[PDB]
Amino acid sequence: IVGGYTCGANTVPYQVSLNSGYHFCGGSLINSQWVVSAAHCYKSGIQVRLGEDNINVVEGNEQFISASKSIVHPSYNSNTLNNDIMLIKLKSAASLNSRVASISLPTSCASAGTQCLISGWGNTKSSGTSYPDVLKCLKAPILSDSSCKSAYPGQITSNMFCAGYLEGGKDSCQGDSGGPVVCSGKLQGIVSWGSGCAQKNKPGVYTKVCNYVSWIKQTIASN
Ligand SMILES: COc1ccc(C(=N)N)cc1
Ligand SMILES: [Ca+2]
Repeated sequence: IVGGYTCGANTVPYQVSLNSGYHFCGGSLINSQWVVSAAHCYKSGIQVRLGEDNINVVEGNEQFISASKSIVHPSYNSNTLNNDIMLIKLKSAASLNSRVASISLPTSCASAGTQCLISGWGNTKSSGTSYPDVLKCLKAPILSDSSCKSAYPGQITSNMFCAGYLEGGKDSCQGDSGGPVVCSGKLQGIVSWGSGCAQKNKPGVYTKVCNYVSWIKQTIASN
């Protein structure tokens, strides 16, 4: 997260860290046994870390639970990042409390102008590299499809939306991948891609979760 703020410990209780020996992606807890992330975060040997603030220090609210199964969206295209969404089933259900809690799936797609909360442990610099140990937050609006398409000609599908600031300075970044965009207490987006980080006229692009709710619900019901 570039140009964000320190969320505060366990203020974003649905945020997960995907760990393969190190943090490599975020995710969202959507019920006690399932995490939603980006398909570009796929790998084998994932440990889901819930209840994190400082990902380098055991602070006492963590749950570390191995993945039993990963399901990449059947139509994920790694070239275009269309359908950049993946489900991860936990080996055992998380213990839900005020600091580890699921986020609701949307019943409706959020409109342009809606203010959302983006969070993650990704890079905090637009030039060079500085990875924070504590969770960062950014409030950002959803941009119009026309501003999103104008920023990324020929690259925005109906399964993507832009959020952030055309002026730059404030964006998600590498390491925020797979993390949540929460609007009005519902998961509306997944950190997917962008051209650099926090660049002028190059907002963040997010998987449009509201297009995937039937796939998510049907998948969870049968797995
Ligand atoms: C490789 O991951 C990302 C994720 C987000 C962004 C961005 N929001 N600019 C860029 C690269
Ligand atoms: Ca920790």
